Amino acid sequence: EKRINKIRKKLSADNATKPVSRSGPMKTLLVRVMTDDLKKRLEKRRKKPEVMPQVISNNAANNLRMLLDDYTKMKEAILQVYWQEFKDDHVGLMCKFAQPASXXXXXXXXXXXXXXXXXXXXXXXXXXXXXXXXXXXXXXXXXXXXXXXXXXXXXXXXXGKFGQRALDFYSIHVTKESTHPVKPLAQIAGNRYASGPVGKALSDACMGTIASFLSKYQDIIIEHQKVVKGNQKRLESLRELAGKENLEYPSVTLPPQPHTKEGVDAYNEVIARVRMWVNLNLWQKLKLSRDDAKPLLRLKGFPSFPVVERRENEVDWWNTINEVKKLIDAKRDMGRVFWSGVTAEKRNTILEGYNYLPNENDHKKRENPKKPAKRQFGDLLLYLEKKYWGKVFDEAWERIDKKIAGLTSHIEREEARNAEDAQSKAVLTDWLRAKASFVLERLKEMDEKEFYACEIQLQKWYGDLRGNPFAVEAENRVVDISGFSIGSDGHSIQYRNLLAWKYLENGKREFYLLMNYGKKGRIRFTDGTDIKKSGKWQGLLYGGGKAKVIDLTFDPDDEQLIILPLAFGTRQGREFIWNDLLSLETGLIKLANGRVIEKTIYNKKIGRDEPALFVALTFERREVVDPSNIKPVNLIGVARGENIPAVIALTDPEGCPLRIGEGYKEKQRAIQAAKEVEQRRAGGYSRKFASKSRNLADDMVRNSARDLFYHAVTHDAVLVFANLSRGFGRQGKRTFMTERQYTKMEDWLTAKLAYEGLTSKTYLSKTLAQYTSKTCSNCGXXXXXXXXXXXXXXXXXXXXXXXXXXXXXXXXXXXXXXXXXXXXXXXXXXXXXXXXXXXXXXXXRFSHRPVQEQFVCLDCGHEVHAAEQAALNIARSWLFLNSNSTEFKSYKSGKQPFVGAWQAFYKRRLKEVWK
DNA sequence: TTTGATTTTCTGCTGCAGGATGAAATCCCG
DNA sequence: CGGGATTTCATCCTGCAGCATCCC
RNA sequence: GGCGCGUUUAUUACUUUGGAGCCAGUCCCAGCGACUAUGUCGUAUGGACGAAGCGCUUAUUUAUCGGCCGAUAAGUAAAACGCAUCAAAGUCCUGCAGCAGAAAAUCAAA
Repeated sequence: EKRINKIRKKLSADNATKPVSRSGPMKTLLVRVMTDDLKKRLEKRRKKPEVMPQVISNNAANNLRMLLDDYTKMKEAILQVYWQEFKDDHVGLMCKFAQPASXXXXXXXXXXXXXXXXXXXXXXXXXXXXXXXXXXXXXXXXXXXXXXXXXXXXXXXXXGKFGQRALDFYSIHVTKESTHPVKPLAQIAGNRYASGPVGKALSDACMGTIASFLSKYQDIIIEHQKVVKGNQKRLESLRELAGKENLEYPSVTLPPQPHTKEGVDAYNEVIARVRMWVNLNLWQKLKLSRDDAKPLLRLKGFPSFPVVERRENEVDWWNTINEVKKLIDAKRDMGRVFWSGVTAEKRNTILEGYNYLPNENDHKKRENPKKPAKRQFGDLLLYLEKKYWGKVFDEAWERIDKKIAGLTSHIEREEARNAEDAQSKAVLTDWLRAKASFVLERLKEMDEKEFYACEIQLQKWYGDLRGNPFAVEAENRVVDISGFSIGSDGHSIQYRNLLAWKYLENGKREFYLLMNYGKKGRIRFTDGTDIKKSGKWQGLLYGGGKAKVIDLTFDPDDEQLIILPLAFGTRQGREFIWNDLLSLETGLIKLANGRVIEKTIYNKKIGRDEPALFVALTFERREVVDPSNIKPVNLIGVARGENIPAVIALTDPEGCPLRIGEGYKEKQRAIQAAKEVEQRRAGGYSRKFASKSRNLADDMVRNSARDLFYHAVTHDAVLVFANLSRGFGRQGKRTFMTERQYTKMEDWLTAKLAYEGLTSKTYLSKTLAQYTSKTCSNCGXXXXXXXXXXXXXXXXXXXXXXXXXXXXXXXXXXXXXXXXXXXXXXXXXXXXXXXXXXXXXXXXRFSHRPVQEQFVCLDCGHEVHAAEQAALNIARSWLFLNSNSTEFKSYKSGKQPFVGAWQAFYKRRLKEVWK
């Protein structure tokens, strides 16, 4: 009773079905074409299939490769010419891609004391359902709907929604008029593609991508206006130099609002320089806290133009290895007159301070631990100092150029046969940087001028040599199918695709995807009704509005007609190709859009080099259950977390009364431990588990979304989440992005409660998360006041004591927090409260949640898991928001704040109905 | 011993923003 | 004189929302 | 960690997550550690090598044995069958940015 396809047949077999209004919910397949090895994987099983299915017919793959290459070159040439358009008129391109308005009418005016920005912003009140007053400016009414007052009512210069088809792409480049000199069908593709589906699909993809860039760039210009004003306010550190009278000036003038992309890098170099000076002279040398000398903020988030402005720094490996070796052997003989030179102490000071001698690597972890291959050279230098400082440098050079020529004769014999050693590259680069930072120390003590150019050259070469043998080439190539629809003529396929299903021998189909992108016909059709056991070839082409099947006559030929067979499981077919409830060839599910994706899948025998051809048809629903369900006895309190996500508590609607996804953080920390082991040695990633973390995350998210939906439907529930303000995370030092999934569970539960009919108003509500998961279920803290005294506090009611066990190690330490209080209190108490912060010990012991699993109240004396008690309050906070009793009227009229109103609601209900 | 602040090279995962194109109207060519 | 390939065109949503929640 | 069977997820073979089965050794090159230090000995850290179900049939091959066969321990070669071995999930694309991981430099701090 646990499956997700039993709950949907419980939902859609209880209440009625309504057609959708304007659009529907969208799903999609992700199937794979039978390339070749999907036929090898069938003649290796025990039980062999009866009919060997089909493959790509060896000339469909050639045409598909030609189409994908020509499509990617066309899309790149269009984004090139619009990049050269965008680099001249930012506001010109922004005003070009604005939108049409719609088909409105005669609106008002507002030219009186209001224009636009950088041209006569009128006004109207269209949507009279609830919220009206959309601006809708003009000059083709560019819907300039914006402004949030704050400083001044500044409506946006271009629109609020950039659009896809605002440009009318197909009167420019593609058509045979329009002397704009870059026509991608007549120049690059070679005039052999139809100007029907290719031009419109290329319009779809290129205008979608440039509208994405512009609609991000507008918001980023506004946010940098705020951040540049805030950065100009934080040049009160120019006061802090005379506030301490010991620092002269940082001497850096901030450029204005940058607008381009290189202005951002210049302004960020200036903010980086002032931030480096602030950390060097005001957080360490004078020991100020961070909120006394606030740092300058960096301009983050500037979007670049999509495909034209990638990085492309690709270099070979062996040329940079020989370059590093040339730079090292150029400075050898001047590197002898320094190390056989200066003193007996300055050589020891350079060895000691610049991290050469082994500081503490002697802790045998049940052999000594490994060294970072700069201190191996320190051990060798110490031993060759002991047994043997003039002739030591020659004696410690020959045992490195035998460890470099020993490694470089191990790569070059194990790279140029078949394999990649993948660790003996990283140890060669580590040893070359150690020998580099050993030769160059004549420069970093004698004259520091040409050191930093040589140091930035060695840093660029080390970066190339460490990362570049692990970069991925071969980005994904894709070609759009923009719909299946019979045109205005009676029998002609617009957009030139189908979904074939050639009939097989017994009764079954084979589900091909015919593309016909050549500049001819070769696919035509009349109609069909019989199931004759051969190539009936039926088709599904949406004649007009209603769906239809046809019968289709064509010969598989070597001039067009890319015929891809599909290979999907029985589960994808049972869901949405031949489903019993929403049947195709009737109209309840319509197809909308297809692709052909050639992306990289990891093959088990070799590395990741295996491009396979996915298809990904996108399906829209058109039958949807109507809401006549209320779910009374409901109040399921989902209360999300990170150590154990989505802990559940169920309760009756008066208030009176599971650990879904139990072991998840341990698996993710083990996968990150495996990546951090294969990153310390062997500098890259070993790209097998470069897609393990997202796959495990999606498996847990969709399994727990199934479990929440099952517990919502069967126990007749209304899921009450907590308003975690989408995009919530720890965002600290050791948070990997996979463990940041409080938004994705709500997203998947909504996107499975949008499909199968409902909305986010009948099985998914949301309460406030303010002061939940902090109040005990028999008590009511917020303000830990140590105003009362250092022998005791008074807590809520009654009193308390002291005598503690305060644990705040950050090494291996603790206290007792009575002796600590006395030592930081002496015999004055109040003066110690004014000077020192003794509240840290109070909030280290007397705080709730001592270990980050449990929970102890301060007036109850209670102990519950703080997740099965974070859930019985989320369900009791939604029953406080929308239940107008007495104490929701208060905090709404403004008598009491939220904490006092909620505790006066709780301690009124916790004795009456245990709510 | 370990962490502040800049910087060089790679990677993955989430979080936004475009989307999920049919109907009609010309026009050329056998 | 129709068949079939090009070439234009154009759509729509309101909804209200308050200072912790995650974890260290 | 590696290698394979594969069942349930109410016409097919995809992408995955779980449970169960079988192997995890050799200093050949390297890494790393100790030193009796331009190398010797250890350590399986990476490459390269080999290890990777069982059982019932049938054609064989080695050896025992009952007077040209036939039963046996073991291997080869072939197809079907049973067991170990059982449950779940899928909404994509393009484009950026943001975080986080990783070393490696430079200036400093406790």
